[PDB]
Amino acid sequence: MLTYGAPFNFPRWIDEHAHLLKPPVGNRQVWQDSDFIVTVVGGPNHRTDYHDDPLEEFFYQLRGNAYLNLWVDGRRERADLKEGDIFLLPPHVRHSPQRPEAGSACLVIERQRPAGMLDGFEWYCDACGHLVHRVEVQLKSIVTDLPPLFESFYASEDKRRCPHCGQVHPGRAA
Ligand SMILES: [Cu+2]
Ligand SMILES: [Fe+2]
Repeated sequence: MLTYGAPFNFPRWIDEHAHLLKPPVGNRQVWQDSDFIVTVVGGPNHRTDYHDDPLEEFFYQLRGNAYLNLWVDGRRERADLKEGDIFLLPPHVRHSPQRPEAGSACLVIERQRPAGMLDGFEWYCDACGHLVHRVEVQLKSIVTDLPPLFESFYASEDKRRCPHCGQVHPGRAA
């Protein structure tokens, strides 16, 4: 059977879910329980964590502009997602997506991670650049598995404390 239902008009679906593509929800997964995890991410949203995904992430910035803060070759770099851009991020490249614009919309496609293949989430020192804290997670569901991880980082000066220079990372807003 068509487990995932019939085709349907995507711009209309994005319009209809506009209330969810802004704070505090910010994103909406299109189909549930599929191998391909297909999400539309709105804005505005800024964040300070970097994602270490053990699989690739595809992006197609449909509306508005965004950008990814990256580590590439041990160096801080930015990949702009201008409206209309597509991009494929290889495994493990660290990214912290920034989505400044309201009414923006990006198609993001990932794969379910198999048992034993973990995601990392991590934060780096604004002053010296050293890794501050990393947590590895078996990501089964974004909505229950991820916000407590971030919240536990923001609530602890210990987790936020740079082991190189001792500066305490700011937590939620940079
Ligand atoms: Cu990611
Ligand atoms: Fe530091």
